[PDB]
Amino acid sequence: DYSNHVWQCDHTRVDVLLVDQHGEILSRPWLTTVIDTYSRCIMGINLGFDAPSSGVVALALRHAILPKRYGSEYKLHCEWGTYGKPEHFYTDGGKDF
DNA sequence: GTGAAGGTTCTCTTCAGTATTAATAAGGCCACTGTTAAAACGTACTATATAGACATCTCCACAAAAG
Ligand SMILES: [Mg+2]
Repeated sequence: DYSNHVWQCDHTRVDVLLVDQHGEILSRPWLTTVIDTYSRCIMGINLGFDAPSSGVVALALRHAILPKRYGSEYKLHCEWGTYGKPEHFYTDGGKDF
């Protein structure tokens, strides 16, 4: 019925091969998204090599629930003015969830 | 004494006695009981002070399903 009423979360394998800072191949990361079902903002993400795990879920949840701050190395013109807790959380059946 | 031997009386004794204060006692053998300390000595209803065979809960490690 309103914003934050149901957040939704899932993970997927990003389709970019990453590299170490020394330049050698690192297998693709996983991306986790937390999404407002009303508003349809993306509320927060976690991007990393760690497989789908409750610590990864918790890491996306932290970013989503908390206010956002980014420095000038992020050349943003907008601002990611979204925060606050969900009232419900809607997921698939993964063992992390 | 000029010395020795011998003569003589002297009374009455109805008066004196009878009372306490009394010392622990002053008996010794025998045998035979029956108390009287008090010493020696079997064993009970207890009050504890352990020592250690067991039972228990807890923490950590392995096979089945979903994305
Ligand atoms: Mg999923």
